[PDB]
Amino acid sequence: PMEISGTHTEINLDNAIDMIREANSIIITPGYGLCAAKAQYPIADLVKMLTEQGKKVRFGIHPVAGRMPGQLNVLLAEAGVPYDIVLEMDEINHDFPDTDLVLVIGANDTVNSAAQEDPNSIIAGMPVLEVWKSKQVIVMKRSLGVGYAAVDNPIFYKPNTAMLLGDAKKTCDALQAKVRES
Amino acid sequence: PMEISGTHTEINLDNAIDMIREANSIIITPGYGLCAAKAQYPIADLVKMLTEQGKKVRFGIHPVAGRMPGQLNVLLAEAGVPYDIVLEMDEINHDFPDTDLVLVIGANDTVNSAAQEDPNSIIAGMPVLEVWKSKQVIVMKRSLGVGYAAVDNPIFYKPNTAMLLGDAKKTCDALQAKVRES
Ligand SMILES: NC(=O)c1ccc[n+]([C@@H]2O[C@H](COP(=O)([O-])OP(=O)(O)OC[C@H]3O[C@@H](n4cnc5c(N)ncnc54)[C@H](OP(=O)(O)O)[C@@H]3O)[C@@H](O)[C@H]2O)c1
Ligand SMILES: NC(=O)c1ccc[n+]([C@@H]2O[C@H](COP(=O)([O-])OP(=O)(O)OC[C@H]3O[C@@H](n4cnc5c(N)ncnc54)[C@H](OP(=O)(O)O)[C@@H]3O)[C@@H](O)[C@H]2O)c1
Repeated sequence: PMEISGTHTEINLDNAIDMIREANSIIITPGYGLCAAKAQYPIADLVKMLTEQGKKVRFGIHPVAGRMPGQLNVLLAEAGVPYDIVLEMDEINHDFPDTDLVLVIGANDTVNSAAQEDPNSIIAGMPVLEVWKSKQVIVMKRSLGVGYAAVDNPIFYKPNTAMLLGDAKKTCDALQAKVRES
Repeated sequence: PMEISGTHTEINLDNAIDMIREANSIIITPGYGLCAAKAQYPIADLVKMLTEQGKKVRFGIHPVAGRMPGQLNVLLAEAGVPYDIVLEMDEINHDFPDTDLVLVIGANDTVNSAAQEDPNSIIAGMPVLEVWKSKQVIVMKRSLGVGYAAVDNPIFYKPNTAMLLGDAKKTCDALQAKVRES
């Protein structure tokens, strides 16, 4: 017989607010999940407040995030996020090591470390946003489920990764609200 | 006001062979010079034989070694070097203090200690492979000259560094040939 296990951590909204408020630089890497939940709006609002509070907050977009090329740039633009804070993977990937917090919102395949850590993965070698290199990662999705490529993501079990489970819009709505009360 | 002195040491092939034969752990840090001279091939054969003699031989690749992204990884692969012995700087730098011998092959800026020793240097604070922390270093290049950054490299003058001057391919071809014949 055989068996293998994995351990992940889940945090609550209060803990997430703590991490956000303590962080000075933040990168948001959105994916298909944000698109499905139509979460562009609450996250745009949140980003505006954090920026006005003096934090460095930028979006890092994978060339193939979502389901259509440039789909995330369009939705973020529709939410009124400034174009100067929406960067492409190639221009921002190098900032992860120097980043305090990364908010992974409805992204999975585009931030999957198996692309570099598993030689026998089907996405091995494929370029991804290296979010795990930052100080703290908060993953916002409904579960530890798979993405389009149907493969497990090692970042879910890394020490510096915390899962904030729930629909992307609901979670961003709540965060945006609790930050407005600060 | 002051004037320090520095001495470099030039060695010949047989001397390099003795250093290799005597080393249990070897790390190779290749750079632009290896590519230019097309020395991937002889070095690949050399590593195979050494590994076969029981020696732990690995490659340490700097993120910006060569002149294109992943250039050294691609050329070494093509020459048949096992992906499992090619490591990125960040995953191997901590082992230099515990390494017997380092073969710097056509690398300079990526192994320049001035990044850590000269606060006024144009490369100050930039990460480099800390080859000089190992027991013995052998540098293979044509001269005591500069690399792309156009700055002198202090490791050529450290007591544990030996210069094995000449075109990288001509040199690697000879080393592989002598190693074979033993
Ligand atoms: N960009 C393009 O043009 C294009 C074209 C063809 C294929 N693709 C492929 O699509 C993938 C895109 O990468 P990605 O990171 O964006 O995608 P994914 O890897 O498709 O990520 C989707 C993630 O969002 C979550 N999600 C779905 N609904 C959600 C919701 N309502 N609230 C919160 N989370 C939700 C899912 O997890 P839960 O189920 O746990 O919530 C899922 O794992 C790539 O594999 C790419 O190659 C892209
Ligand atoms: N990787 C990228 O995509 C990229 C892009 C833009 C800039 N760069 C820059 O390029 C540099 C790369 O670092 P590195 O250590 O590989 O480079 P270097 O510092 O460029 O090293 C080249 C060394 O190899 C030697 N060389 C040239 N031909 C040789 C030959 N035939 N045989 C033996 N030696 C030879 C040269 O010395 P001799 O003349 O004494 O032999 C030289 O000092 C970095 O400063 C990096 O920032 C990289």
